[PDB]
Amino acid sequence: QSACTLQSETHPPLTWQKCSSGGTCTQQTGSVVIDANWRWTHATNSSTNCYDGNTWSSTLCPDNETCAKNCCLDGAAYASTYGVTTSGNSLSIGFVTQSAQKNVGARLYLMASDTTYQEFTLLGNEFSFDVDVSQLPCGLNGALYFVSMDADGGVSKYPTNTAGAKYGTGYCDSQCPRDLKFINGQANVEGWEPSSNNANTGIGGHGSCCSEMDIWQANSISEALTPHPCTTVGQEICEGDGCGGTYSDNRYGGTCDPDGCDWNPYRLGNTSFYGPGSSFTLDTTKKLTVVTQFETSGAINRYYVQNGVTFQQPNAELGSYSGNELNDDYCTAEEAEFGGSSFSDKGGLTQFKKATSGGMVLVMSLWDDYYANMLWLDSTYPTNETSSTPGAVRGSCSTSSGVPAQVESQSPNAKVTFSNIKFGPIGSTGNPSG
Amino acid sequence: QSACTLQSETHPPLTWQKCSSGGTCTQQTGSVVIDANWRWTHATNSSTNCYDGNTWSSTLCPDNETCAKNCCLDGAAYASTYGVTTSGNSLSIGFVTQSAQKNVGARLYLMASDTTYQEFTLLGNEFSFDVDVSQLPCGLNGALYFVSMDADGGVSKYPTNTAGAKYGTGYCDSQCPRDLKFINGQANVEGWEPSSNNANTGIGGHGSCCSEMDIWQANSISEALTPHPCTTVGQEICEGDGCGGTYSDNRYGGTCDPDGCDWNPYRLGNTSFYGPGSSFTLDTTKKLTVVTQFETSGAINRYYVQNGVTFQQPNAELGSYSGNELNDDYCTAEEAEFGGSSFSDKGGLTQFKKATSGGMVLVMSLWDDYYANMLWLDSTYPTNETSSTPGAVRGSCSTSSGVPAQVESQSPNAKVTFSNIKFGPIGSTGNPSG
Ligand SMILES: *[C@@H]1O[C@H](CO)[C@@H](O)[C@H](O)[C@H]1NC(C)=O
Ligand SMILES: *[C@@H]1O[C@H](CO)[C@@H](O)[C@H](O)[C@H]1NC(C)=O
Ligand SMILES: O[C@@H]1[C@@H](O)[C@H](O)OC[C@H]1O
Ligand SMILES: O[C@@H]1[C@@H](O)[C@H](O)OC[C@H]1O
Ligand SMILES: [Co+2]
Ligand SMILES: [Co+2]
Ligand SMILES: [Co+2]
Repeated sequence: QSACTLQSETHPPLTWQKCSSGGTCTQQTGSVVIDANWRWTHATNSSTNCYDGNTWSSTLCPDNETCAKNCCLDGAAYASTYGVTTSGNSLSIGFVTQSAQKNVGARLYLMASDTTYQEFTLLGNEFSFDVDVSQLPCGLNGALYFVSMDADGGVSKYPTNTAGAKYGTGYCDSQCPRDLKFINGQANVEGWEPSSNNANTGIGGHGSCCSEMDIWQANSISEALTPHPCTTVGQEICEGDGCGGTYSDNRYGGTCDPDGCDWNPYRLGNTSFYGPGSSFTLDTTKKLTVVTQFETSGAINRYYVQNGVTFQQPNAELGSYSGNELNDDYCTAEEAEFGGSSFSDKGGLTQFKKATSGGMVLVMSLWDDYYANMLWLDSTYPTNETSSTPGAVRGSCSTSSGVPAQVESQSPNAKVTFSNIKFGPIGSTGNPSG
Repeated sequence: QSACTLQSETHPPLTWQKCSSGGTCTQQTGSVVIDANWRWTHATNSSTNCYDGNTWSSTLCPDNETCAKNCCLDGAAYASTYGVTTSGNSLSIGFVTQSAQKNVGARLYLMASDTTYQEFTLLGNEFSFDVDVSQLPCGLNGALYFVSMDADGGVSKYPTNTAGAKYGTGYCDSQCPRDLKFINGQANVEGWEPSSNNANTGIGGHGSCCSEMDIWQANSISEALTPHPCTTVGQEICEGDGCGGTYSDNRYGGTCDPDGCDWNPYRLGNTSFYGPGSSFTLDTTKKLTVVTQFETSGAINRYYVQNGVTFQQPNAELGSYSGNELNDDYCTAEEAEFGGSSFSDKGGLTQFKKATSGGMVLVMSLWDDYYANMLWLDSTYPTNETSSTPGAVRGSCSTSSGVPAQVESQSPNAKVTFSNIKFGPIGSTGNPSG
């Protein structure tokens, strides 16, 4: 797609700290940009929609190439349309925003300049952020994660994409998502099937795969840390059900691991660590600090800070594994005890290390879940299982929770605030901000 | 040996913090006791010495068993004879102390009660302490480390030892030391050869081997972190040159690894990290905090704190290894690049994990080095090598430094202060002391 300017595009600014091994941190100035799927897509020379509701214009978009030639992405009113605001080092995302139309949620990327994404090399480094999840009930997810996206959003590879990172193009993740309206500078109208339960979405014949580091999938009830390897490290198109992932009838036939090696302290048995109020170790009614360290071995370490008290990731015992580091031994034990082979089939932490050794883009989002009602994060899943099934219970939410239309109606003012991002060598981010 | 009471034995008290994963720490009260080698050894029913200078009484001690039956260890005047003092959570050790005679240095163990050593299970936990090394010049070592000693000092195994932990019996380390006057409730007079260069020491026909975790071998110029595995984990006697270690003509024929997998930031190339004054990252003229974490994988992590600024162990690149965690990959790369096979011959970190999985005793000491002038820590070693030999340079001290008689004459008022010991689960020790 190209870019149009019926609405101007002004990326909300956002600062973050880059810290050094020598003990100081210095302020960086970036901004955030909304993913292209949230945007108005219209004809290049009029206001006629190329996509409307969950269907494409059959005349403007008869096939993927013609559609991309005829159509452009336009600018975003971040606060009034999308409920996205920033202040200094803080970003807030509202759940349901009413303007002329209803918008639900957002997916945002951190920029280096107004036309390029910021890339982070995670290996050997740590990433720290503060988060307020107090206003996230069952069925919502304020996610902060990384994906192996191109810094330009795909422009150099696909010259029929001229909109680029400035307009939030180029997304990929470990689900090989097929709901994207543009992939590789072509539309995804070919094979499009509108969603049965979502007025604004569908599934196309192509998907967009890459490595994904889920630092934070969370609400006020549950949280998880999850690497997802792929056999191709960076962004790559996939074909139909060959994609695998959430958007295909077969979850596992593709190049990415859609399940991941997840670490959820509740799921692993410590039901007292994280939740609302003073009966939990970390009180989710109040702001907390989350630090994630990528040691060169390929293992992942984690600690938290709240009211100046520090907590390592809680210890877990699973089969022959014991400890609080997310390493090969954990992931292998998890597959043995909870089931599955997707993580190891795709190469485990050794393959994942190829992603963190290269550049990945920071993503911050708020969403509800039209495919599985977020039950995989905060409830019992599958819902026929009981607590006697190892790993079935991931949180305290009812198995009836998180129906999107319900939570949209009941909790429209839900929101997440991410703040005080700090990045640098392991051991550096707790030192004074510049 | 038995115990005599011509001089009373009052262990200087010392407190330390035991911290919990839930974020609090509580004060523990222990004490310190001096190793039996520093003590007066005399006949049970008179003041006649069983050992004097560096030789044994041929009448009281004609063989190892008769010697132990005839002889006892007596009490220690900690401050006036040995230059050992405590205050609250702080311990100070002076280098040369003049009373009726000259004493040099001390080796002390932390006690649980007045008759038992405190045992720590390091695996899954971290150990934090503050140290002032400002008064330690080239050739001295204020060492803090752990060894796999019996809590009773060997009494239950060797009933001819009735003095026990109260009198500092039962020492062992990864050198299989043969300079000990009592091992396994017997004397070590059989095979005794007085030291050519030390008026107070010698080498006997037996040694005492066990696993050794050198958390801190250091002075104001250099510091090293070094695990040493043994094929028998806990305390075990050895026979003559079969002992291996520093005290045998053959270093390597025995059950312990006397070299270890050492991590010295200077040796690995960062000559700016640790030293006296403001030109180093950590200024050794001032107190610093040292934290050592034993992750369940068997790898060791390390960070430092000074004036509220936190520094991870510096990154090092050695062969194909890169990072700041002391793991199998580091130790293997170290052997490939610097030379040697002792660490891996004895089983590496997998064998060492058997020690940290069990109980180890805390040792705090100050010494000079009659065998190698501490050159292995703070100088170029062997002294014929240059900086073109990988790993030869370990510190900035002259290869002429650390002659014991010289440093004893020139720096008698040298000293080390260890303080604010805190121990608990990984991530717990930076929280408030109780
Ligand atoms: C030495 O290590 C410190 C701490 O990691 C680092 O800040 C400094 O840049 C290093 N210097 C060199 C020359 O490696
Ligand atoms: C949960 O984890 C916290 C932090 O490690 C720990 O303090 C608490 O005791 C744990 N509770 C249970 C039941 O495991
Ligand atoms: O959405 C994914 C879910 O379907 C899977 O089961 O667990 C990982 C999540 O990212
Ligand atoms: O004293 C030992 C030294 O001889 C060796 O070379 O390195 C390890 C030290 O403990
Ligand atoms: Co195709
Ligand atoms: Co590790
Ligand atoms: Co013998």
